[PDB]
Amino acid sequence: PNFSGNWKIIRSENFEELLKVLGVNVMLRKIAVAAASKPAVEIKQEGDTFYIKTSTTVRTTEINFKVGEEFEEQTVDGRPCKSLVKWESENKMVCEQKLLKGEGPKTSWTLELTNDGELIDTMTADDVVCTKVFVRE
Repeated sequence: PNFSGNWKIIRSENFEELLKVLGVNVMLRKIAVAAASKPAVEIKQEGDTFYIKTSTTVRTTEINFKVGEEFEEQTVDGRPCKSLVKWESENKMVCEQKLLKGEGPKTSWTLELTNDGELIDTMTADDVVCTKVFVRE
């Protein structure tokens, strides 16, 4: 049940389409899905404490969180939110998000490890799901 490693993306599904239904303009959508925006994910897990750094060729962000403790981040389309991660099972965490200001779609994410050691990242906004899959370097 160790999420640690340097994760490289091998599958992405419904990502631009998710951005589309959220009203993200076509320019940014095309930016977000270019080869150059391919995310590399570095995780350090120490029990329930996580450091996750997501990096592309042009952007780098990090979240530090402990499961069960509220933290602040941003939704898929960059809106500040308060997040709370909970274990759904030994190999899967789920994060509920609540906008800090205003109203919006219901957004959440999940991270889970398969027994073949792939990392599955899902992002939901209301009734729309995007799935990405990573493997370790």
